[PDB]
Amino acid sequence: LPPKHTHIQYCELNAIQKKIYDKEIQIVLEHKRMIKDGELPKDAKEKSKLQSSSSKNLIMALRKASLHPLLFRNIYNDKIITKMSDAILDEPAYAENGNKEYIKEDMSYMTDFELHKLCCNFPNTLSKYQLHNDEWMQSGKIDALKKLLKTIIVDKQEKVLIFSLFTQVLDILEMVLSTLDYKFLRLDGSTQVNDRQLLIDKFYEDKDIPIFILSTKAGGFGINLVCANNVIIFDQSFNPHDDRQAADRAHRVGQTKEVNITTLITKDSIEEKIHQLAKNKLALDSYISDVLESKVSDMLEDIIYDELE
Repeated sequence: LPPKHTHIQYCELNAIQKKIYDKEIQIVLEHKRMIKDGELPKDAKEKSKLQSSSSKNLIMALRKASLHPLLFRNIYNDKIITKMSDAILDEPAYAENGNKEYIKEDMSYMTDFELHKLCCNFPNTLSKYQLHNDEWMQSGKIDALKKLLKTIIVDKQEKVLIFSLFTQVLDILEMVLSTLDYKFLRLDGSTQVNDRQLLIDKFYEDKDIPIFILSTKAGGFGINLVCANNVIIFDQSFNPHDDRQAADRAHRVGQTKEVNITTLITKDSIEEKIHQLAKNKLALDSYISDVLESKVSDMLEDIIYDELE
């Protein structure tokens, strides 16, 4: 088995991401001061936000902001969904009845990219609200990915596996790869077990498909992808065993080339803390057929808080 090599590629928060990240860090501050002194936000909207805020979902929001703005609702602002909600009723599944404060409440909890896909599934009423300015390209991790993919695919003429812990990220990447004119296949935990083979075979047979995008949990499916010798970890796991398992879809018996593995890490972000503190372990439910636990989330929130103030 030829050697594997792991690398870190640092990314920056673009302007849109910086704004989103800073908002979350502000909530972290307001939450952390409540947690230890009882101080509440004098602004009404900010105070009520804390009732549903925990270390778990704040750490989750910071992780998503390190990945992609379209994991959040900002383009489809309150004024925007109000018009889409009034608008969607004219669709047949909804013409008989859609309560308006019901569809709009549903929309208020969706992300910009989910709302984009909603407009792409009900065009006759919402197509005018679709994203059509390459907003899925606007992320520091996509900037980094586009550079790395050009090296692998154009300069090296090789294939690559891309892993993410977030199916929402995989959805966004599908539009990114289409914009970049790279053919791809996809296999995640929702893929029917029988349907896996057709996808894999296609990957092996078609030299013009450079990219396979997968959930990191597919690292555990015992699939063999040695026709690729590059692996991109779009977002790392807090358990390094998972990212090693993912990389070993390529780095395994039958592989004839050295395998190069690159983990994308946003600088000045929680991803740096996760890289430092990740701990290698085996699972207890291994005998059975990404939210971090409370203690871990508490520790990450504390570190972020201490390094600010």
